[PDB]
Amino acid sequence: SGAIYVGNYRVVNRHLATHNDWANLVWEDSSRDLLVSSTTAQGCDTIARCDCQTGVYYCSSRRKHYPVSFSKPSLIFVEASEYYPARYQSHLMLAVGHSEPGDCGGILRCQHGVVGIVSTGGNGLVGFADVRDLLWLDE
Ligand SMILES: COc1ccccc1CCN1C[C@@H](C(N)=O)CC1=O
Ligand SMILES: [Zn+2]
Repeated sequence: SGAIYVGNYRVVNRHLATHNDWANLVWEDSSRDLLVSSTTAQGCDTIARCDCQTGVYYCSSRRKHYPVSFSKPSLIFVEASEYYPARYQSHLMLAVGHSEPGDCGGILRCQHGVVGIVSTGGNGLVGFADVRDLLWLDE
């Protein structure tokens, strides 16, 4: 689990969104595994606006933050899971790192701010849904 809190937005994995998220919906995209809802309180996270390919992510199944090198956002085939059939997910970045299903939502960040959230993984890989192109999160 986990979310990004920027301005009056809450960014979560679409597959982990709550009823309150759907009832206060701003935007959602199944192909990216992202959903954004509105919040009453202002958040403290800032979004990175950069082309970093190195950063640090939070892994809840280890209670640890790990430095990683990650690929550029792209269209990647993701195996069937409890939440989606096998399909191509867009704007996804891959790295070598530990992950388990409940690690989705952990933040990946660089020197500029939040880059994205854990969305996929298995067998010593972790994938992150990029948010750096979502310029409207800043206004
Ligand atoms: C960190 O995630 C994992 C790690 C190990 C094994 C599996 C996962 C997550 C599996 N997935 C992929 C998600 C998606 N399509 O974006 C939906 C889902 O349930
Ligand atoms: Zn950066």
